[PDB]
Amino acid sequence: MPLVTFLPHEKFCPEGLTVEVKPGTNILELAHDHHIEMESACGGVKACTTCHCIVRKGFDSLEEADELEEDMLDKAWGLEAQSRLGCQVFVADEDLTIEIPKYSLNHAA
Amino acid sequence: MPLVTFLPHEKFCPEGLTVEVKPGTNILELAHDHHIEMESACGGVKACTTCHCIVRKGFDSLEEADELEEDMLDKAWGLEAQSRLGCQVFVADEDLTIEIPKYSLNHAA
Ligand code: FES
Ligand code: FES
Ligand SMILES: [Cl-]
Ligand SMILES: [Cl-]
Ligand code: NA
Ligand code: NA
Repeated sequence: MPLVTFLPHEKFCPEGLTVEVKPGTNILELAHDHHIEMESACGGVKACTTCHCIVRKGFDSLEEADELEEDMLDKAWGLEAQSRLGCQVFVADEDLTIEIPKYSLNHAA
Repeated sequence: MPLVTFLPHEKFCPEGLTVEVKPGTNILELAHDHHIEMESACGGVKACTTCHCIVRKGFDSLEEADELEEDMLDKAWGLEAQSRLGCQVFVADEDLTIEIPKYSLNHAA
């Protein structure tokens, strides 16, 4: 059973979180299940950047981002080679380590 | 009568805004009066960074930031010499030009 690790984040998960999950688990859904309140402005349909995360371990196990996701990621703060939209990340067969970025696009409540 | 200029921002004010205002006008209040929906998470009491702005013209006309404001600004994305918390900016006797930052601390809705 793959482990997902959320790295510590001052706002969303100060102590971090490590959890065993089934293959096919959605990262955004998992975060919300554990009250890691990652924003999901567009409702998880690859139309914002608020669920931006960086998959620092296990990125290469994941299904490749589609064009819609890649186009949104081009707009994100702090884009990296392992950036993903959290709403589109589904755990496969390997452990993942997820960093939630410190910064994001400034937007209205 | 001083002019306040908000520089164009993709999310908050795509075309920018220039308005004549009375001395003593609060920048956050003014922005909201013109549906420039700058976030004000703490309710305008110098306890967050969501109203962060950069006063690119007229900064030196303003009352100096107090210690509470300076301590919050130390936490803001993209801190500059002319950074202020918008909720604490009151127009004095000179025109102001205000830039709303592109990025901010990533936080929950
Ligand atoms: S919640 Fe908008 S792209 Fe993920
Ligand atoms: S609204 Fe929180 S410091 Fe200005
Ligand atoms: Cl972003
Ligand atoms: Cl900020
Ligand atoms: Na904001
Ligand atoms: Na956010």
